[PDB]
Amino acid sequence: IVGNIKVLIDMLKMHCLHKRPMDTEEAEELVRQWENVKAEALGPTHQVYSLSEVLDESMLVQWQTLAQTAEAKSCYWRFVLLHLEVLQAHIFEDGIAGEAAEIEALLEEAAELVDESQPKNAKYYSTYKIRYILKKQEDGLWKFCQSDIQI
Amino acid sequence: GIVGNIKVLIDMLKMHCHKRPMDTEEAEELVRQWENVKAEALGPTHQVYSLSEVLDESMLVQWQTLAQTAEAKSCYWRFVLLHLEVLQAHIFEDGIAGEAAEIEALLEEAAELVDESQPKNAKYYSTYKIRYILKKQEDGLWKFCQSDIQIQ
Ligand SMILES: [Mg+2]
Ligand SMILES: [Mg+2]
Repeated sequence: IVGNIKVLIDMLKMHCLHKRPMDTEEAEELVRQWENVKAEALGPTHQVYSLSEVLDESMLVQWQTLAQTAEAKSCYWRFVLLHLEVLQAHIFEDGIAGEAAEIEALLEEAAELVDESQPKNAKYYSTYKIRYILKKQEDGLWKFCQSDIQI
Repeated sequence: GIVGNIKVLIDMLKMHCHKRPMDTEEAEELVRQWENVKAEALGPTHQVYSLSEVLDESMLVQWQTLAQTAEAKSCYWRFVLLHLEVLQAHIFEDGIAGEAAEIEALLEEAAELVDESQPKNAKYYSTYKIRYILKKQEDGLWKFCQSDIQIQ
């Protein structure tokens, strides 16, 4: 149900109310960090633990599952982030207590699914607009908890 | 002098860290195998020895050197091969005893140089026509020896 992960599961099957603006540079650093963690969790060293550094809630559970099954089937992706543009970022307090944030980003990425039985790799490419929900943790760090693809 | 794409990879590493036709599908397999070994030798697992399995002569020496350098700097690349077309391939006799082949291919790839130090990764994207010269070894299979990027 989180954004984009259905495409990668399919690929794995057929192959192998106070609003405040958020700093655009910071919002971009969070996404970039996430993208690079996704690449490594899904990559040949299968760094699954790192997912829990940048993710929480449904994001974590779902991306953790797909990473583990891939490590189980001895497949991995090579991921390249072609383009990243942060469209909007806003912090807010829902029911006060802890803060939440939202980030709309424009992403362009490519990937190869590598299965050793098969010398021809499956290929993935996409450009998309995505909306992220984040929650500031007790440590004061942001983690992505939900994601939604847009039109 | 330099083989294939080597120069560009070194710079982004520096800044941001008589004659018979060959069956085209044989040629397609051989380029895909090499492009796979390159991504694994230059990737996070740093499989340098594996270069010796598909490469020889100047290819092997130059690509091995690049892969050992990236590892020495604790940087790695993620490569994605986006499009591959063999335009032409053929075998020819080389020397008193030896066999060689030429493969001409259109390639499109993308790559990301990963450095733990900075959040942004340098991003490489290219489309090119390349020419490979391979040499059949004492065993059965071919190995890439030289490669020239002719267009873009
Ligand atoms: Mg995502
Ligand atoms: Mg090449």
